[PDB]
Amino acid sequence: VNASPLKHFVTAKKKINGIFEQLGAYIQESATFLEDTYRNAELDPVTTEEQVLDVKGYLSKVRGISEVLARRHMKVAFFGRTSNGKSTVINAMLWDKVLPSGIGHTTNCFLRVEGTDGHEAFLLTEGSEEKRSAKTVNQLAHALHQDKQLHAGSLVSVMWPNSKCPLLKDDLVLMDSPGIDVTTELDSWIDKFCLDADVFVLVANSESTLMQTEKHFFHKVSERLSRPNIFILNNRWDASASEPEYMEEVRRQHMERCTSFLVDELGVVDRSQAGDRIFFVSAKEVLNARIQKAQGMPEGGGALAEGFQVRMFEFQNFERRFEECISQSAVKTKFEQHTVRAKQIAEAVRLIMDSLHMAAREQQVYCEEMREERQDRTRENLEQEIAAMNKKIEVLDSLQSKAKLLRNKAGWLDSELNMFTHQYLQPS
Ligand SMILES: Nc1nc2c(ncn2[C@@H]2O[C@H](COP(=O)(O)OP(=O)(O)O)[C@@H](O)[C@H]2O)c(=O)[nH]1
Repeated sequence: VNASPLKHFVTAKKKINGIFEQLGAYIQESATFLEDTYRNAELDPVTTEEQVLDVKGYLSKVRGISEVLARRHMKVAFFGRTSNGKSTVINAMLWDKVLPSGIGHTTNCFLRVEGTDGHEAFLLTEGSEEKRSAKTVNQLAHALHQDKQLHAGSLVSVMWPNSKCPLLKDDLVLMDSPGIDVTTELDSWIDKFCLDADVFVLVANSESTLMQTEKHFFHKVSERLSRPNIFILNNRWDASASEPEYMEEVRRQHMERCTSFLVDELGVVDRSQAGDRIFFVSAKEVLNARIQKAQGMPEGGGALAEGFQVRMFEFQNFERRFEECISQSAVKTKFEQHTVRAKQIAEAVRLIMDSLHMAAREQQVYCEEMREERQDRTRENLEQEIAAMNKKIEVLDSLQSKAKLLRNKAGWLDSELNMFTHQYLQPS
């Protein structure tokens, strides 16, 4: 978790999935015990049909939740005016040209990059549900054009091999968006694609300023989400090297504008945190440097202007703050409610087990007093009637002991869930 913060999410996901398997086993064991106890015709009922059916229903519910928990992931979504550099930023983070991001190109739809354990990339168009190959980035871009049905509300998933990008292997999904100016029905974008985003990145043009259409979208994000994690990349900052008489003053103005936006307008970060959310970068520099590095050549070959390493460190600082943020936030956001659910379900089963225990114990006490009163009713058959009473007392004592043991197992699950909560669900 010190090496790559995203392993925090990977490890949390493994742990809570494993707890849910143990919970399923426990509920299964309990259901079998209840069902056998309900069927016992040698005793007055110590359980009800409602308890049997409730516990079976909890098993069904827990197996459904396991299916959801297995698919949970971190999601970062990128927004900004066309040609600010969104696709280049994504490609830079993935160390490769995954999404089309060249000159003369515009992406008209949402693109969603997700890892696959497969050996080849491929495309999945949502809604239409067809699968196409994407062995090169020109082949992908060819596929987005020949699909005339794609519009600003469409989404195509790019399933990219895991072995290439640790980000993707560690359960991160990256979402690219059409230019922010393409529509004003931006409510639709948030409904469809953003409510499960753990981090939002505004990729702005550092050559100009934050556009009002860009800020307006993040006003709406703040309306829909509680303290959303918002980063601002002032991209294309290599251009500033061309205007050195302005660069430091322009940086100061941009920084104050962006800080005012996040702190005083949205109120989603404090002023002392703003330096960890706003960065001045050249995504094209980073991408080309990493492509060179990946192929075994100096990273300096990616430089577009004087000051390459300064801008590179700024992008690496962004990535570090990003991974620290998304891993901690997504673990809490994506697992807290199922953790609470698992505690409620375990408690309901514990309650049922304790009720069986009490009912058996009470019936056992009744038999023990019946046994002691036999001596006043029977002398010749006293020992046989006592021995028959003893058999029923032993069956009830066995039920009470087993029920008590299963009740106690619920406490083991609740303690595992509390330790998960302590390690992974504390607020920041
Ligand atoms: N000089 C410079 N060019 C960039 C930078 N980032 C992207 N570009 C170029 O700007 C054009 C648009 O970039 P792209 O990532 O496709 O923009 P998008 O529409 O926001 O996704 C492409 O030709 C990129 O290579 C940058 O930091 N500096």
